[PDB]
Amino acid sequence: GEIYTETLQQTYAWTAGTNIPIKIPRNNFIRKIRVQLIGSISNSGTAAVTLPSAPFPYNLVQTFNLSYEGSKTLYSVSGTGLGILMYYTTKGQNPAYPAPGTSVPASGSVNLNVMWEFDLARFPATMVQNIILSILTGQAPSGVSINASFYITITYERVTAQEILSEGGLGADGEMPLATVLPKVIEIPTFNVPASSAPIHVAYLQPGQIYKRQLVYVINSTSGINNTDPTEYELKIVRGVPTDKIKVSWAALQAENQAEYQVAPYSGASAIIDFRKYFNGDLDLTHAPSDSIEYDLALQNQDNVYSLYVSYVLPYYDQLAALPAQVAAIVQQYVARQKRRIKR
Amino acid sequence: GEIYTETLQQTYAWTAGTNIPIKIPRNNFIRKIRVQLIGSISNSGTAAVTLPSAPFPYNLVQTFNLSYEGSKTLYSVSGTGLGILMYYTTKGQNPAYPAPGTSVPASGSVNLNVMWEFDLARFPATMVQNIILSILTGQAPSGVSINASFYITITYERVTAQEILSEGGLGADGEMPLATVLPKVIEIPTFNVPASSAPIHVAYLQPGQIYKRQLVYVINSTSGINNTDPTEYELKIVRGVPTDKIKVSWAALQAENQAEYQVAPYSGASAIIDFRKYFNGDLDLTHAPSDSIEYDLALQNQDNVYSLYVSYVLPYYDQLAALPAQVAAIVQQYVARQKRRIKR
Amino acid sequence: GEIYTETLQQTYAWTAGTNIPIKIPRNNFIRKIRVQLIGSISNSGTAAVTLPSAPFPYNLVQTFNLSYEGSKTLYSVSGTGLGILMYYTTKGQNPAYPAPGTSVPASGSVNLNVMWEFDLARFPATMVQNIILSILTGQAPSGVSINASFYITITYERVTAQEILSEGGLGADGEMPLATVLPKVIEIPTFNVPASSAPIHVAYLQPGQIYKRQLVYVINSTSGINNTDPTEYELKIVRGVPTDKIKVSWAALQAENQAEYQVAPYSGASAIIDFRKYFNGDLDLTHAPSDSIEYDLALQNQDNVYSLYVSYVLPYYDQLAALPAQVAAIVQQYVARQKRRIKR
Amino acid sequence: GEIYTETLQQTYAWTAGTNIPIKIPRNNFIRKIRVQLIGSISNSGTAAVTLPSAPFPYNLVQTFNLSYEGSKTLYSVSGTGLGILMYYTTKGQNPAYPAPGTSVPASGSVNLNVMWEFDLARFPATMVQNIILSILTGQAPSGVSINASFYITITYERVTAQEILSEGGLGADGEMPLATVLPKVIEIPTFNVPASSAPIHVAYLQPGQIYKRQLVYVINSTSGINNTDPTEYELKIVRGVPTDKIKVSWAALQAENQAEYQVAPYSGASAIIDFRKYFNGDLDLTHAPSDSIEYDLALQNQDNVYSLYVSYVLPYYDQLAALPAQVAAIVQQYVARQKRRIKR
Repeated sequence: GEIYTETLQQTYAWTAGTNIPIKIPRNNFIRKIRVQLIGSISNSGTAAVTLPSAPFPYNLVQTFNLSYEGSKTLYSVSGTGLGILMYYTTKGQNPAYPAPGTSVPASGSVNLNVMWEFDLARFPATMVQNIILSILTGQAPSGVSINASFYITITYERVTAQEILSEGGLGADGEMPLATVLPKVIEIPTFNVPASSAPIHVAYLQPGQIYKRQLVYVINSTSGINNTDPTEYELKIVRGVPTDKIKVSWAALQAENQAEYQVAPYSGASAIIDFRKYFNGDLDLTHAPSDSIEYDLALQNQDNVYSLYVSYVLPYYDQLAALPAQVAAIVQQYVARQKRRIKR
Repeated sequence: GEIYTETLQQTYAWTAGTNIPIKIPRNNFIRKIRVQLIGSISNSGTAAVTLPSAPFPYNLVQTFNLSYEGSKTLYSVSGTGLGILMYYTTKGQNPAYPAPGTSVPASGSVNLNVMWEFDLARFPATMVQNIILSILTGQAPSGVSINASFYITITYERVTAQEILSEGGLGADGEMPLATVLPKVIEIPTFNVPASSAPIHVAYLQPGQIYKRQLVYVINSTSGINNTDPTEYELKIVRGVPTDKIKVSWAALQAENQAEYQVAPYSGASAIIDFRKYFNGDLDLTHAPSDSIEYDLALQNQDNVYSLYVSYVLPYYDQLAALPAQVAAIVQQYVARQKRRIKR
Repeated sequence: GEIYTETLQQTYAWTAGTNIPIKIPRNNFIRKIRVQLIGSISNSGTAAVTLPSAPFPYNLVQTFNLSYEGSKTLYSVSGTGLGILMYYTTKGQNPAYPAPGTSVPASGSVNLNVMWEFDLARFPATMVQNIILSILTGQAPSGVSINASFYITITYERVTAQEILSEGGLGADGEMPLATVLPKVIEIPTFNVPASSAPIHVAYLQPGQIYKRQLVYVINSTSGINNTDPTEYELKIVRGVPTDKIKVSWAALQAENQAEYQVAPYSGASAIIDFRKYFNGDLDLTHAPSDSIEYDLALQNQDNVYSLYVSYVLPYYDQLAALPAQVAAIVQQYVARQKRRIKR
Repeated sequence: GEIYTETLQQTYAWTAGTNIPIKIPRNNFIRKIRVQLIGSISNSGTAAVTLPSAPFPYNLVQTFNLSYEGSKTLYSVSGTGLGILMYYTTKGQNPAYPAPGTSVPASGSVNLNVMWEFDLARFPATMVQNIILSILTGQAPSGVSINASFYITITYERVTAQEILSEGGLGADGEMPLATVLPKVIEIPTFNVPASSAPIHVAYLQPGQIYKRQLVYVINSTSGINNTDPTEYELKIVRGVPTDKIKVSWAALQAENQAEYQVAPYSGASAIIDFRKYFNGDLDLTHAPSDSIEYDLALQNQDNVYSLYVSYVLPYYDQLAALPAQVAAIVQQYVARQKRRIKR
């Protein structure tokens, strides 16, 4: 329909270690929600204080949580998570000032401007209840004080009752259009994946969703996100004959990110795997049995591996499959378009 | 047909405050004309002179004016205008040396190299008369002397009589092919829009053309184009019930430029708005009544807002619309292809 | 089918002035082979040794040569040749550490990590014999020691007997699928093309292949690949009345690469010319008489011009040409996807 | 068919920390591949160097990797893993010299002869691609130099077109015979399972294969594989009513190994548990939901537990099951004979 964007006038002060819940008005359908930490980082101290390095400024917002009906979660990532995903999908052109390690002049200040983006394809926001984007802010860097707020810029698409019927009307239970593609950008952290030379099992992909891409990055206790432990990444199909979709070295995985995202690696410890290139189309596990696909890591030291998934669920995935080759042909073309809308 | 490029033998020495008219050879159809200010900026003074900042080097060519038959205007922009349009549509990768604020070694020189690009879709240059690209150069920066020349690089497409018939022949009056798409990159400056917090009316888009994207940027008398006054942008459909395709804050408008153009903002005072994302396809006002869509600005101080539009006209827009669903399907496939060629 | 990638467990020590033949397992078809010179460059000298500039680190690998059956050559490029091709086709983001001229702390070391990528579209590796990528390493920079190895990362595509029939079965002689698209990335160097201001004949493209793009770069004996001699590039069709597909100035050619590849010129002496933009689609010389297309260069001085071509041959180009308008329609669509898969 | 065995001429020099990939000729089907590190261990030093103790010599080949098409893994164990498994299934009669702790006469030498055996039942090696056995050797014992090579002894069974039909023809997709029994000897290591008196959770058996027996052994950082921490092993069915198939004390588990394998314990830290004796026939988890059977360990100190499983998968496990009681009776007879072939 008629996509259109506006900023919500009511803003929110960034206070350290707080949960600032945001109401996202449900005017029409929602295509994407941008969030911005905009202000400055002030040093009132006598000596020029150097800002923490990556993931900062990103981690100033410890975690993100966009959900509707207080129960259904569309997003659950940390600013460090969604922030890094942002760093890739945009050739590292995503707003994040100041850069890691920048100095706040002694008794002067710097500029704060960071952004995140939750792509909800074409979320039927008028048919659901309470789209509350809860931002659980992190910690103010040491020596400086964050003096910014958040600006929610929402993208609506004026889907009409008519147009909705033109893609298969409503779902089975009629709560969203049949061709709904709810984004499920979750991030599941794993702790203490041990040091090894041969990639050891890290975690399984749980079924119940179609995976578009996976962002993995390790966290050393010393170097934070700036280490080089991840050496050997590996996506293993465990169910049945043991088969390997990926058995690529870390350097080489960051290599495909050079050609793929045309951008420098975000840190020595991060990378991205697009399922459409290792499978045919997106890696679907809507109906695959549990613990059938796991991803491994050969880590130099023993740390924590964070895995962010840009996956999505089809709330009527069955009626889409049980649709006539006649109708399914048109509906699938809508679902196909929506699945690509949820990039970042 | 057979696109092919060559630089014109004839160059033009850049002199300050001069109008240099360039004749553009009419060999085949014209797809794109590049201009290059190439030479050096010399400092003969005892101390190293720092070059003026943005819009420099761009403003070295105060204005551009590409038109045919001396009466029909295809382009009418400023170097600062088209330069910023160039800075965005090319991921800020467009040649522009030296950068703003560069030092010309004391009794030495730096390198000059700036570029502009007028996309004429597939302009029927063999069918019109006198394609004259008039560059009214601006002022040589203070303390240094511009020592460059212009290089016109033209892209012809070997469209043949046969191929022309293959798109709906010629127009009603037979002056260009029916599926012609003349680029109308005009730039309309507005003066003294007063300071406000609520977007106050700046100017209307007058009808008679299809709008593709609009490049808006303000000019402070003090910081020039390096201010942060533009704070609130707004595209209001005034005719009928008032409606808002855009009511996004400035920060957020530059935000969409981050994800959109994958390039840092040209200055705190610029941005670009794509109508295709706020409408369905391009924002057409070929026949819409006047003063029906205006764009607002909430300015920190009171300044000058320059608006460069990348729009295009269909010289037989009615024969394309008054054509059989039979031919219209095919002719439409050509105009549809061409309009997209005029990006920059 | 099902693309899947892995690194070969077996690596190769980078030694100065050696030929290291590599075996590429023929598991499925091969989509692309990445090679990484990963290690470090240690300086054991008392004072910090600054590494040679461009083309380094790329030239650490003097030449590459991937071919099958000891007789059929898919690649014939130098590390400096393929290296710049990599620098362009990836927005200059391809791994290449340390940068030219980086200093190795005195009795300390730096990081070595360089990459190349041979795109074989969907090379029928299971139907050929001996896919051997011979890497003939070059010379260790003066004063420092290269402490790296090569990592062969292969991308196989699970093309099945089934799917193969689905694109036109096998060739005439049945040695590859009818829709095979062999990449022929060769590099032809010329010596002492004299200093001239008017583009002088440098070399013809010998027929027998479809050229996709050509990477030209000059080498001054003094400044190496960091000179600015190439000033005038020109693609002349010599058979018949001479014609000019290109007569663009060097500045302007790198200019088209800025907008093209969104990255600064690799050095003043390099550029890339896409045949797709100077003709309709690719420049085919499968059947053109030899000496019918040459490219010229007006060099400031007299040096050596290296011309790397990313062209491809269709081993059954005639059956693709003598196929029914029926089948030709589908087989064409496969070759079309494949020809573009070989970008870099 | 006609089982027949031959040694491959091509040997492989054992070098420390190298990966040596072996191609296994794909002549007929493959029944078993034996590997032998045969040579000597030389001491050129003045004092006679005592060879490291167990797992040496086994760990001279740090890891093994037999897989086909480079992606589907048949084996994935360590020289210490497969070596210990070999140590049991052959009444400790498997060639393994010198014994742990043997002295290499001062400036003289000893005899090296170690062996492994990968049982592939009757693997359809001619219908697959690239059976590559990758041996990533370990480190030369300290003070001595391993002077050996590997000898690949493969046992083919000449299965004919007819015979294949006599067991149910081909699979669903016809890529192996219906009665195929792919060995799945994997080894999943667990790190830092804590010291406890009560068997603490060590790891779950993931579904997707039928388990024959599992080789568990602990690795102390001090005593290596020569400790006595595992005291209480325990096989717990977690799904359903919590049930214990095994709750045997370590001494006694090594006890069943006395009667079972008629061989002294490989070390105080190892054992084998045959599922066939705690279930009726094999422990199958081709279809049980995951995390339904885990095995526990009460370790004296806190160490590393490696679990080598000798399991096997039936790539057409469903058609064997969906076969008529008539055909199934015969097909089951082949699969039944195949499964018992893969002992070690």
